[PDB]
Amino acid sequence: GASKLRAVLEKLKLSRDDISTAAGMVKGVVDHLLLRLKCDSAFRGVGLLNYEHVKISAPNEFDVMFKLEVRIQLEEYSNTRAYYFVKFKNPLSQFLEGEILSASKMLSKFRKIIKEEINDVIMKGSPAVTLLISEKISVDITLALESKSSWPASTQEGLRIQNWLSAKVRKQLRLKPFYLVPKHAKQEETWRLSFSHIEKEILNNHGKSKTCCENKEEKCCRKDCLKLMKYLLEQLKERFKDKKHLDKFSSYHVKTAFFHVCTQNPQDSQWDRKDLGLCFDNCVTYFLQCLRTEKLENYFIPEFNLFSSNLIDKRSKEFLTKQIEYERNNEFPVFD
Amino acid sequence: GASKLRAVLEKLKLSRDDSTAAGMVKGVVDHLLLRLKCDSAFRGVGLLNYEHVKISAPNEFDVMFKLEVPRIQLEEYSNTRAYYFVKFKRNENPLSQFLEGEILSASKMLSKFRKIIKEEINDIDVIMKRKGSPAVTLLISEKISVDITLALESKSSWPASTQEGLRIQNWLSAKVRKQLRLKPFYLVPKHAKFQEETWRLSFSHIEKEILNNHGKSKTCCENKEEKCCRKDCLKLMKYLLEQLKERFKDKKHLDKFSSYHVKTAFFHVCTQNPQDSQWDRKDLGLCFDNCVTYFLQCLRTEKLENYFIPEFNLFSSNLIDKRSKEFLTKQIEYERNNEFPVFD
Ligand SMILES: O=c1cc(-c2ccccc2)oc2cc(O)c(O)c(O)c12
Ligand SMILES: [Zn+2]
Ligand SMILES: [Zn+2]
Repeated sequence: GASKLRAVLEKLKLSRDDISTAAGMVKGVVDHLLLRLKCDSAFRGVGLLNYEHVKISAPNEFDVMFKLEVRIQLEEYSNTRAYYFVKFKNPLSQFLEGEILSASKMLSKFRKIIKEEINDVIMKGSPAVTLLISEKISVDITLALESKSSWPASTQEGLRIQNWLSAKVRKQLRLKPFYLVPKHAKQEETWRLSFSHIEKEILNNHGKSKTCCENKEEKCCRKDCLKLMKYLLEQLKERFKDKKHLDKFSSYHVKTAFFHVCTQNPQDSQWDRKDLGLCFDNCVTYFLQCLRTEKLENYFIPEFNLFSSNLIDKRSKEFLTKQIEYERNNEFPVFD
Repeated sequence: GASKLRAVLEKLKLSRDDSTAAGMVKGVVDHLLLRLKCDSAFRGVGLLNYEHVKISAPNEFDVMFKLEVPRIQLEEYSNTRAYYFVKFKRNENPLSQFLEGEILSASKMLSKFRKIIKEEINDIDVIMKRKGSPAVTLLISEKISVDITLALESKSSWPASTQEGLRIQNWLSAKVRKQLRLKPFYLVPKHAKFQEETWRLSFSHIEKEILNNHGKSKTCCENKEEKCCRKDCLKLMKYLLEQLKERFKDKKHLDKFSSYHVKTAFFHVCTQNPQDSQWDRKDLGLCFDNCVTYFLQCLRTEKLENYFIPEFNLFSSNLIDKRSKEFLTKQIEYERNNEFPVFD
């Protein structure tokens, strides 16, 4: 049924040319918001990270990250390995609550400046604000702190790309800044580590060979497998939207499992385009293994289990398991 | 006979460890940069990247002090492709003090650059020698020499003369080439036959990235199954020339050949042989022979394109006469036929 997979990839691509117009309508709104946010003292160093599509099957839905550079001191929240309070060694004295930078107050002023500027188009805390341009194009804007200091110790044994993309690349990436998005912690003044910029780099520079996918001899199917993985989750989440079991699952879980599959199979020849069918089947099978065993390490923070009982109930996992297994046993009817 | 080559590489490796001199240099270099950043004209001073233009003289170091010049326009000198006048699109400019007309005076900044160097070094013990591609030569303690070059940093698109250079697409990939060309380029003061206020394009930083990240596979030389001999071949090429230059120091025939010629020829060979399996360590002997052969082919045809500036022939007869090329040709040919006795 590999030809059906490529039938899916055929349609996912044709909608991209039909939405490159939508990305222009987003760039315009974003540039105006940054102009006025930069006028404010607290957001003077605002800028962009990475348009991107968390939901691939929703081409009119974009995700933008506004970055704000800060020299911080970080305090891990309750050994979460991923959530922190951000103390200091400043334009953000506004948002200090004791010695902690308040996500709530910083998020507040963030929204208000955008809600005021958008009146020139409505607004609806990972996704801080969500805009609706006209009535078809939506964009989720996430605020993020940028720190050009060395990465937190909870990242020391993550990003295991050495045998795939090389230890030299791992040192290169780990010299880049890391990011922090305001995110509730099961607490309201915590920040969660983000590496969306690193995720994009290794997604678009994904082969052991530097010339992977730049010639016919080295066409691999890494990218096609992840898109098919995202598309199947998104389709399953929409067929069962009014049952809510699949609501806690996101494309990030699929993206993480894919990075782990890349680590397990680091050779370009294990991703030959001729083998799209079995490559995707193996990708589904690993995700299923993460569901059954309830283990899905954050690719950058290995002690952070995305699939822990405290985050997703077993009944939700077993439901997605059964649905996916039914799809695989029937040549994925949900793809149409 | 590849084992004698390994004997050479064993020798070159031993003299690098006996890195302490490099620690002395970084000390004087950091004190020197501190004092130049105090001047309004050199506030953007910094380092680009130890560098050994002569692999057989570990005591001799080469350093580049870069200085960012925002929003410049270049004007090519006499269609040389490599030497330009530097003008600015604004004026506000800290280096306005060095304009002669609308062009930045290479000699006027070089004079102040040299004056600040000799002034600050006198407070330490090392002297400053005159060389103007390297502006100064620092003699540190017993026998450490430091050649200091200043270069302007421009973050604009690379000059059009480089449009079809850096042909690494089939080797290091088209996206690596795109990435490297988004990095800045550099301009060093250099006279052009002579015109006295020109600046020459420098890509020394791109040259380092490509040598230290040289494989088609990203894990090249990171494991035993992917050990290659690219870097060893260049070492052996630079060493062969430096030895032959020393033996013939009296005939003045080899005086215009430099490690840069070897380096450039090596890059063209890397383009010719993009696959890592053509550089297996088991074939060090054959791979070095191929490198020697290509450099000889450049010598006989009098054609060595600058790896970034394809229309600049480093082996032009205006630069090195035919006799010098044929002399060096015959010497290398003799060395190869006799298992390179100049290595002994
Ligand atoms: O970076 C260099 C560039 C050029 C060059 C020569 C002709 C046309 C364009 C560039 O020559 C050099 C000569 C050297 O001896 C050396 O150490 C160098 O680093 C360079
Ligand atoms: Zn690929
Ligand atoms: Zn190598």
